[PDB]
Amino acid sequence: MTEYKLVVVGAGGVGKSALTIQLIQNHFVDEYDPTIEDSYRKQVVIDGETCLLDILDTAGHEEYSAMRDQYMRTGEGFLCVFAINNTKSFEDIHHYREQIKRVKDSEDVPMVLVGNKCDLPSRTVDTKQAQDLARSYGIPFIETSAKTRQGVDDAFYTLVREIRKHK
Ligand SMILES: Nc1nc2c(ncn2[C@@H]2O[C@H](COP(=O)(O)OP(=O)(O)NP(=O)(O)O)[C@@H](O)[C@H]2O)c(=O)[nH]1
Ligand SMILES: [Mg+2]
Repeated sequence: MTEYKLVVVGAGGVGKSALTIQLIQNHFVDEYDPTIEDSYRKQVVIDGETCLLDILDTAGHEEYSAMRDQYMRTGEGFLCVFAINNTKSFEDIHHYREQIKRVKDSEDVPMVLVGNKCDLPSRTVDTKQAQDLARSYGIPFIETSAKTRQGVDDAFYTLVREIRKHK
């Protein structure tokens, strides 16, 4: 079986853990438990191909680290997550994309742009804004909610398809 090393990045509080736990456990976590570094595993069938997803869930609030660069470098593909109700998180996406391109030593890294918390009424970032950004990067955009489960499977599955397209 083919294995894919996925990493979930994005600012603090955006729902990185909630998305992963939703994928793995079919459970919504309402509590905020800040992450340092957690790893998960799941077998799935995508486009009729079985695979083993290893998912690295990261800290949103983390300064410079060689250790961070180290675990990031193992990544084949990256979910770049912002919250649609959090404008700074969305502006932060640049930082993450630059960080990824640095550590991977490449301009062509499988990535998906994920706009989470779409269930909240507090939208500050428009879809068109996120679509325009993704397009500029040449990557997909998916809207998600870790609460309703909208787009969750699709975010990860799409990342895998992006990985496949790359190789
Ligand atoms: N309504 C709603 N709340 C969400 C959604 N995703 C996450 N949350 C909430 O947002 C808070 C932070 O989520 P969490 O997954 O812990 O964020 P994180 O990005 O992993 N943070 P960190 O970088 O600190 O580990 C939690 O209270 C969680 O329930 C969503 O789609 N909808
Ligand atoms: Mg987390």
